[PDB]
Amino acid sequence: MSISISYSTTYSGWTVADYLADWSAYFGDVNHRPGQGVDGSNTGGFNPGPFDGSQYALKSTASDAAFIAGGDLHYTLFSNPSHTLWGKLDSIALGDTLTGGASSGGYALDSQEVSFSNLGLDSPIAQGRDGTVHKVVYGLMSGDSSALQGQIDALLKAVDPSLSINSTFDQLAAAGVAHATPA
Repeated sequence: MSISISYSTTYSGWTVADYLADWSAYFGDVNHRPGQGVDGSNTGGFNPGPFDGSQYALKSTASDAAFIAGGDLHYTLFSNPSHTLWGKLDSIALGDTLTGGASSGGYALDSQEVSFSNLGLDSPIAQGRDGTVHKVVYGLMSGDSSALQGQIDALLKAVDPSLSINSTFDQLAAAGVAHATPA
């Protein structure tokens, strides 16, 4: 299946790149200092966990910003290659007000701003922190969405070569790859 994007109508006239830069700044680490993948309130984590899940969720330590990575994800912890997030990445949901968990039937964003589905990413454990899945998700807590964008831009062009991360959400809806959600 082709990339599918949901967006709050608030972002209709914004480019994907613009929104991602804004959300990155909201998450609060645009100087790329290394974090350890856990928020200060243990609001996120793996579902079902403890170190593997169909979801990996993380809240910012600087703001209410949060994301949920969806697929079939694995964290190596101290096992070689250490501190690697690998496996299948199907989706990224961005917004704020992270809630839920294993006990709640999954993580959710009370304010889901934008989501990217059918990303079709798979990284094996052997690639360690060089894996695309690791780089894409690590970028979302480390202020650098370039790996996610390489993947979104590539997926958009696979559908239509006139699309890019510089397309507005409304332009992507007109091209059949995005749909608006309530503000």
